[PDB]
Amino acid sequence: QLKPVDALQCYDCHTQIEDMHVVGKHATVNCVHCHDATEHVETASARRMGERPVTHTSPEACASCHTAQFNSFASVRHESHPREEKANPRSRSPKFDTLIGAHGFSLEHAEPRSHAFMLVDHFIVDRAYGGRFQYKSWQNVTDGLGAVRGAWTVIEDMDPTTSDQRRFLAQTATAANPVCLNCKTQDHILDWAYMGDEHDAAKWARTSKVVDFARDLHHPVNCYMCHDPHSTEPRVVRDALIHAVVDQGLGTYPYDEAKSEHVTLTPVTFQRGGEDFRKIGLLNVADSNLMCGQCHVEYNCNPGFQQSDGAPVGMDDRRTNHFFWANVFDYAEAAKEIDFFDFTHVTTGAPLPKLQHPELETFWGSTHERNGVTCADCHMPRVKLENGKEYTMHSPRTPRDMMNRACLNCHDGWTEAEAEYAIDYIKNYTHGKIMKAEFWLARMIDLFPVAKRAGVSEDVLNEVRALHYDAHLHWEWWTAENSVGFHNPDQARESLMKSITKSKEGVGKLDAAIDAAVA
Amino acid sequence: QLKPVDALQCYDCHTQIEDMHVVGKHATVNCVHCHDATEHVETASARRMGERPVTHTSPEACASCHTAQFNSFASVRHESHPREEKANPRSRSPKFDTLIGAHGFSLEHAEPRSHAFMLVDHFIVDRAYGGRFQYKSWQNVTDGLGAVRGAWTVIEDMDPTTSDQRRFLAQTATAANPVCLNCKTQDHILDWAYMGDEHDAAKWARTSKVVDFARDLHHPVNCYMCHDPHSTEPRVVRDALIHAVVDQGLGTYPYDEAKSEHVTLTPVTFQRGGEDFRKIGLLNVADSNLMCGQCHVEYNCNPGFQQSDGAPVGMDDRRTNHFFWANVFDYAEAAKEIDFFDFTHVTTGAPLPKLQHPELETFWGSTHERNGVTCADCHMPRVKLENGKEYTMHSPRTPRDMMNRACLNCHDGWTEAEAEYAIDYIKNYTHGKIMKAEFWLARMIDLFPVAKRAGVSEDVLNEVRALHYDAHLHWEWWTAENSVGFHNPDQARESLMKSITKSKEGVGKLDAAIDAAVA
Amino acid sequence: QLKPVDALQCYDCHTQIEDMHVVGKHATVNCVHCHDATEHVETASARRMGERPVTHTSPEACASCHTAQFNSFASVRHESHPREEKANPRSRSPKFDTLIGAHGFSLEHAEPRSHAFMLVDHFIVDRAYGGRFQYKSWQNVTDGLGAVRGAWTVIEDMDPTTSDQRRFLAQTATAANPVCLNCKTQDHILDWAYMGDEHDAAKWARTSKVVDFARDLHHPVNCYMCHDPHSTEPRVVRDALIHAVVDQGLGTYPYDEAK
Ligand code: HEC
Ligand code: HEC
Ligand code: HEC
Ligand code: HEC
Ligand code: HEC
Ligand code: HEC
Ligand code: HEC
Ligand code: HEC
Ligand code: HEC
Ligand code: HEC
Ligand code: HEC
Ligand code: HEC
Ligand code: HEC
Ligand code: HEC
Ligand SMILES: O=S([O-])[O-]
Ligand SMILES: O=S([O-])[O-]
Ligand SMILES: [Ca+2]
Ligand SMILES: [Ca+2]
Ligand SMILES: [Co+2]
Ligand SMILES: [Co+2]
Ligand SMILES: [Co+2]
Ligand SMILES: [Co+2]
Ligand SMILES: [Co+2]
Repeated sequence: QLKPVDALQCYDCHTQIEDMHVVGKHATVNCVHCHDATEHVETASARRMGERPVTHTSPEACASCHTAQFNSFASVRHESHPREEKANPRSRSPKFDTLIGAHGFSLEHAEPRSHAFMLVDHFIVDRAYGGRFQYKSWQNVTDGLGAVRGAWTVIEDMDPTTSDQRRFLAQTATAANPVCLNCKTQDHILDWAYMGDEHDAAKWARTSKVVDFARDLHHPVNCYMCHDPHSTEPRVVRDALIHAVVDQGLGTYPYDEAKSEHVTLTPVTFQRGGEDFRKIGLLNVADSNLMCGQCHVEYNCNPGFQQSDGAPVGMDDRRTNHFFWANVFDYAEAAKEIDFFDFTHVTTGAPLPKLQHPELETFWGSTHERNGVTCADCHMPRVKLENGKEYTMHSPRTPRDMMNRACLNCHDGWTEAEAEYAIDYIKNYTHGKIMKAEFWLARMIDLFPVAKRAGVSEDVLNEVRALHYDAHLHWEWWTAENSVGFHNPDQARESLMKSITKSKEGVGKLDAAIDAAVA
Repeated sequence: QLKPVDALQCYDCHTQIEDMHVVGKHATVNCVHCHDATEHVETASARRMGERPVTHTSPEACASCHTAQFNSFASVRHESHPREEKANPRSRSPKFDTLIGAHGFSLEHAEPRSHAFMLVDHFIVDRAYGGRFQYKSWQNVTDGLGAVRGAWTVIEDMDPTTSDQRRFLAQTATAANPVCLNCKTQDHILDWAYMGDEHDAAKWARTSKVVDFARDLHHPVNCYMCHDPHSTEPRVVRDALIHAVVDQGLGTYPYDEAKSEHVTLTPVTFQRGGEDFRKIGLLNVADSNLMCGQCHVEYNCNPGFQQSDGAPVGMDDRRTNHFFWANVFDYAEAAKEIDFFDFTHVTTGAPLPKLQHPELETFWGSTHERNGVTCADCHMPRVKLENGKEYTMHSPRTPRDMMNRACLNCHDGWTEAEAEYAIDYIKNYTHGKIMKAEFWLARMIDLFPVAKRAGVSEDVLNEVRALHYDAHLHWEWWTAENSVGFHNPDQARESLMKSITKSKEGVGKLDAAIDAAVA
Repeated sequence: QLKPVDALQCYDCHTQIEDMHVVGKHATVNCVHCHDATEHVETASARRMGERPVTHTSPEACASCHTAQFNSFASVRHESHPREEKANPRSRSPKFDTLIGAHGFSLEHAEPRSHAFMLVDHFIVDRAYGGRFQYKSWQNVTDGLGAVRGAWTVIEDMDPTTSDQRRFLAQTATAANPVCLNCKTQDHILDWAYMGDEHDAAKWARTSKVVDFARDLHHPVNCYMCHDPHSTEPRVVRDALIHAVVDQGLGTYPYDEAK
């Protein structure tokens, strides 16, 4: 078993760690729990690392003293439908194949499931690695603890001998790139420079061969993503978040300057060979909006194209690791500020944004957010125990499972059935609007080939392409966002109605132009 | 009540029956349980039947001594959604109406329900008899025991005075023909020659007036379909199965020669007037894959057309009673070996196969099949009794109802929730691919009229018709097959990805040709 | 918070502990979790204790690293009928009043309930302290966690000004004595010589005024009754059990020599 190391001896070189360690709730916790540094200590200097110490990045490294949190972390909600495709009449976006066209998400876009699986599902989804990585067995799909212990215990590589991205199954894509992994794992936290910049000290960067990167990575949503392992203090580690909030001065709540004062990120930079290498953002309070917003946001983590000139924007460019940090109504402008779009629709020829789970930016300005509610209040409350220390659950999930804690504690005039009914009322209403936005956008899209083939002018096409951008944005936001309007029902409603209005305008212009063209 | 007959007196003429009867577990069971042969005995010769003895073909004939099995046989799973149409966003094939076009299945293709109803549902489905046969009352839909006792106790004929197939309701078809009945009933087992050939001794054949045939038939999935009534030994009786396995030497497991040695059918032929009339296939072991594969397979039981010359293939031809006996990847070649296709798609003009429930041929080569699992292991296990003789259940149904017996006995590291989750993971994943295969195939189909009307060449159309055959096959297999991928998830995945690839190729060729044509 | 102490400094005078500590699964666990020894360290020599260091005996001292086991330890089984008298047709011994006569158990012998309550129940049962100690409230009967955290947070002394064993209610007995406590708590583990012999180093002994001893005791069935806190290894601490196994020569399984 473990033998404690002489922390003082570490502290002589590791002065920032000493400052954080000696003062927090891990003061008595020895380095050997998370680091094997014997050869390091024998070989390091004040400036050279010497032999690289091992850092244990498994969530299980925390389990020896925080079993309750680890067990909850690893737990699996079976009722979260697994590997359920959204392009599906039983799911979020029945017309998705028309709307997203040749985009990578057309190869597969499943609904989310439990956190334990995030890195595995990233590796094995059909859009990510050409089908290179597969569960070793269909039995393994249930194994949340296994996944937490390491992806490669439950999945395997169809060709360990090659590192190129290619299709191993016909209907897959190779959309993954190294930026993705930042929202699946932070095993690479010491191997990745801030933003994924190429860096002397970084094994991995935005431009790495993702298949090689993938093989170096094991655990989902590491515990230290939200808790500093040295001081225990709440933090974020996600580079693009710290970039938005601190570097670009946008604030933790970019729409609330007073709240951004009350909730803060304090950057801490770590160097390698005396140059800035990595950063964390220490939270002044444990605001889970920011912890969860490391991932549950709209982002670029993919190549794209410039709005100005159509030029590709490849992984070398920092824009491929970017948090827009903007609500649905400000998003188009935020994408313009970085001169960026994701894809050209294969049918309409319209430059389009690709929207991914903007839960936090939807949550901003909602009644609940305005009243200081955070994600964890509804998705990751404390357990309730008649006779025990009530720790925080650590696998976030629908409040439906825990309504007394999630809703009924603040809404005590309501029964569980009532609080669910209120949920369903909003989701149903919103879902309805998403289906209509789909109907109209699909109708618009489907009219494009008719227009083109009828000889409708580029001028008209171009005007409908401009409409498509907003029609798309104000639709996809909502199939991307996983609350089906619950997080911000009035915003979902305005925005989806805007999508519809844009689409109907687009359809009207195409219909008129086709009509004139044919006559 | 019954008076036993002198079996010895029967045995003098019935030497094959004697051999089977005296040696098995029915040695003490008198003929009068299943036959009323008094006038027969008085009138028969060594060669002429004389007066025809009555054979009791009701499953209830077995109930006097096998109540437990009969009751289970007659039971109704209420949770199997009844008369649920597959061409339906809530079911298997939302785009089915586009994909199947004018095919008979477009009038109705409901999901399966409990075995007790199979003959009734065959009679009354909208595609079968033009709506001629109807439940006497909508109350009767629940009556599984009634159906087992005789179809005509719960259903009725809208016009007993005529025997022609015609529509009694506007949106029905008259797809039924006599071959169908072989997978619904074997009441006609002594009235139908092997293969349904016209025969002096057969009242009924492939070419009979199906409405007259229908009225002669009463009970579903007769007990003796899987058990020889004389010896009790496991068997099959379905002619096209015995044809594939024995006559054509394909083996019980055509993809496993060693397994086909270990599991065997021994033909037994019965003559009439000294010529071969009917056959059964005695199983050496009670392998329910073969018992269930009498019906849960892909087959021809319908007229079609020749691939070579488009000529009709009518009921007179043996190909209209055929088991393809091939997996999805070998099916196209197997249909070519018999120079056959089912229908021309009304929109595309493509010759197409029509696929029906290929559960067994999907099951072949699956992990479970490879490990010697059989259908009944998951769908028809033994009951579990703390204090009773544990007989086999006899109404097959989803293992979800009986997970401890179906899954958890072999998978003891799993909870019920886990084993269901693994099921759902595969069905969800597969369903997703079926929806995309539908999207693409429908898009291909819908483009055909645009191509044709734009003046695209027959050469291009013909090339997309060739793609349609495979696009169709690798789609319909999976909406036809009722496990939604569970029976062979890797095969479903490869095949559905092939369907998609073919469709996308088809769409690409039509788009290019239309574009060139218009310019 | 806690600031670790230099354990190597401790080892300089605590070889017996070092030998247990450095070898086991608590090698990395600092003494400060369970001891306050700052003044001890300032004043001690190898031959002189100096200031007595504090030893934290709360099961909650272990909950910062073993919350799951602690929470389970504190849990209450509501189905275990509480305060159910055995001399009772609904219980174990309907004729117990005749059978036991004037024995102290005649004043109350309830069925056992959850471990969390064992010290509390010992203090408040009618046969033990003459009704001296009582739940502060009948509401307190549910509070397993409060009981684990300290008996005196949920129960109270009817007369803190006197130490004598006497009846406070007419049908009570004063059967409690210091030996009882050994099966309720080991808070007194450093204050009680083996067997409860009078001893210069022992505050408490078999012959102590049980009411004063009661007041010094807080936690039920301490985590360290079964687990050595320094090595983590399984152990027993109960003197009479060691005495039976070792001193009486009976072995761990007196009816099975091989075992
Ligand atoms: C024992 C050797 C531990 C290891 C391994 C880990 N933690 Fe820990 N942690 C430990 C103690 C004794 C405490 C203090 C308990 C107390 O409340 O006094 C903690 C505290 C934390 C906290 C909470 C801080 C708070 O504000 O309440 C967190 C968030 C925490 N520890 C996180 C954590 C992580 C992520 C770990 C793996 C990297 C981890 N701990 C390991 C003891 C030990
Ligand atoms: C943080 C800003 C993320 C980045 C970078 C990537 N993903 Fe992601 N992903 C994120 C969240 C919050 C969720 C749950 C919400 C949702 O839309 O499902 C996901 C989900 C996935 C999943 C599972 C569901 C699915 O789409 O099938 C997969 C397979 C996945 N993400 C893959 C993936 C890829 C390939 C990425 C780089 C191109 C990528 N993710 C980046 C958060 C973030
Ligand atoms: C961000 C998505 C987190 C992940 C990753 C981990 N934890 Fe966490 N933890 C998180 C929150 C929002 C809270 C509540 C904070 C508050 O003040 O309300 C916690 C709390 C803890 C604690 C403190 C005791 C408790 O409330 O349970 C500990 C010891 C802790 N977390 C440990 C821990 C472990 C071991 C993790 C990996 C298994 C882990 N956390 C990840 C948010 C997040
Ligand atoms: C990046 C490391 C993330 C952090 C931080 C948070 N979430 Fe997450 N979440 C993430 C992904 C990639 C997924 C998809 C996982 C998959 O394999 O499909 C999810 C999923 C969820 C869900 C759905 C859970 C379910 O049962 O379906 C919820 C409700 C959720 N996430 C909420 C959530 C909360 C509240 C967070 C802060 C406490 C949080 N997540 C952080 C990625 C990441
Ligand atoms: C309470 C007012 C909530 C707040 C705070 C957050 N979410 Fe939420 N979320 C809530 C509901 C009622 C639902 C619908 C769930 C249902 O069972 O119908 C959701 C949904 C999600 C999901 C998808 C979960 C699922 O359907 O299984 C995710 C991934 C999610 N929410 C994330 C999330 C984030 C990241 C939050 C902070 C930005 C957040 N939620 C807050 C209710 C509430
Ligand atoms: C009583 C007069 C019976 C009639 C009518 C039927 N069966 Fe029978 N069966 C009967 C007996 C006494 C036995 C032997 C019981 C034993 O285990 O010794 C059987 C056996 C069977 C078997 C099982 C053979 C085996 O391998 O275990 C089967 C499959 C069977 N019987 C089928 C069956 C059918 C389909 C019937 C209606 C046609 C039928 N039995 C009627 C007694 C009687
Ligand atoms: C054995 C090779 C069969 C032949 C010949 C016929 N059917 Fe069938 N049928 C078979 C199975 C294994 C099933 C269940 C699987 C499924 O696809 O549902 C069925 C089902 C039916 C049903 C009920 C569901 C429905 O389609 O509405 C009907 C009404 C039905 N079959 C009718 C039918 C007709 C009209 C046939 C001759 C054209 C026919 N069946 C033949 C197995 C077999
Ligand atoms: C094929 C689809 C079958 C139908 C039709 C009938 N039975 Fe069956 N039966 C079948 C199997 C797969 C088994 C188990 C065989 C094995 O060795 O595991 C059975 C078993 C019986 C038995 C034996 C006792 C038992 O296991 O229950 C009997 C007596 C029996 N079956 C009778 C029976 C009756 C009365 C039927 C019509 C109501 C009937 N079987 C139909 C498969 C099939
Ligand atoms: C021809 C006589 C069949 C035999 C032999 C087997 N099956 Fe069957 N099955 C058949 C039909 C025509 C149907 C459709 C019935 C209807 O009226 O819709 C079915 C249905 C099933 C089902 C679905 C049951 C439900 O609850 O929905 C299952 C699971 C099934 N069949 C399995 C099965 C098994 C395991 C068999 C061998 C033991 C078997 N069937 C034989 C036709 C016939
Ligand atoms: C265990 C490994 C199975 C084997 C062996 C067989 N089937 Fe199956 N089947 C299985 C599952 C998990 C499902 C999905 C059912 C669910 O509830 O999700 C099915 C489905 C069917 C069905 C449709 C039943 C329904 O959804 O109600 C049929 C008609 C069917 N399976 C037939 C069947 C045949 C004929 C088998 C031998 C060739 C066979 N199954 C084996 C699991 C298993
Ligand atoms: C809680 C997990 C502990 C830690 C860490 C340390 N000690 Fe301990 N110690 C603990 C208890 C509960 C007791 C009471 C006796 C028992 O066996 O349970 C003790 C006792 C001591 C003693 C007295 C031993 C004796 O002579 O009777 C000493 C000298 C002692 N402990 C020293 C000590 C040192 C130096 C530690 C850091 C290495 C240390 N303890 C850690 C509980 C716990
Ligand atoms: C963190 C600062 C701890 C304190 C306070 C306590 N324990 Fe502990 N314990 C801790 C660790 C890091 C470990 C090793 C876990 C591992 O994965 O190896 C342990 C282990 C135990 C064990 C079991 C050892 C085994 O055989 O597996 C026991 C029985 C144990 N700890 C008991 C215990 C007690 C009774 C405590 C209060 C006096 C206590 N621990 C405090 C971390 C910490
Ligand atoms: C002395 C410190 C004890 C140790 C060591 C163990 N037990 Fe115990 N147990 C003890 C008491 C004084 C009581 C009565 C508590 C009360 O307040 O009434 C108990 C009770 C039990 C029970 C009953 C719990 C219930 O739900 O009623 C059981 C089942 C029990 N004890 C079992 C048990 C086991 C298995 C032990 C070793 C792990 C154990 N006890 C140790 C005193 C003490
Ligand atoms: C260990 C050898 C013990 C001695 C010394 C004492 N008690 Fe005890 N007690 C012990 C156990 C294992 C149990 C549970 C089994 C049972 O008979 O209940 C108990 C229980 C109690 C209780 C609760 C039930 C009851 O009698 O009301 C009380 C109130 C109690 N014990 C008091 C008590 C007294 C007064 C003691 C000294 C005279 C005493 N206990 C010693 C284990 C042991
Ligand atoms: O692709 S991820 O952002 O769901
Ligand atoms: O039509 S039958 O084969 O379902
Ligand atoms: Ca995006
Ligand atoms: Ca067919
Ligand atoms: Co779902
Ligand atoms: Co998504
Ligand atoms: Co249904
Ligand atoms: Co069907
Ligand atoms: Co009781």
